[PDB]
Amino acid sequence: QVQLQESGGGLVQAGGSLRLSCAASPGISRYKTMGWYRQAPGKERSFVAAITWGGLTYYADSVKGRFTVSRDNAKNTVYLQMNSLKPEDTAVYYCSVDGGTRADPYHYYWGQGTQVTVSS
Repeated sequence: QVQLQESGGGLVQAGGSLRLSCAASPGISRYKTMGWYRQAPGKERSFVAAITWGGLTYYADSVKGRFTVSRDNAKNTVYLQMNSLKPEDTAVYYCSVDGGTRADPYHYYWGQGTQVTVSS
């Protein structure tokens, strides 16, 4: 079976930090880009951060300078270090890998989701 498995969420005061981690099935992530998305109630799922196999990172404008995505290619694991958290960051966070080849999120594999709540 194909599995992505996340952890690290929680409840934290504004200005704090969290670290999300995600472990991927032995073959769906190698040579491929791994990413993080988030979804607040009543909103569509939206991009947060991604890191290519070669190590290039890119971020949503709203988290640039605050979040850092990294990855251990050998362990098939991706991480999201979340600093300077804001109430607007509250959402369910999902790690993701494209099961297709078009960056079309209808084709993505998703983790189960991990709740992040930032109290003001």
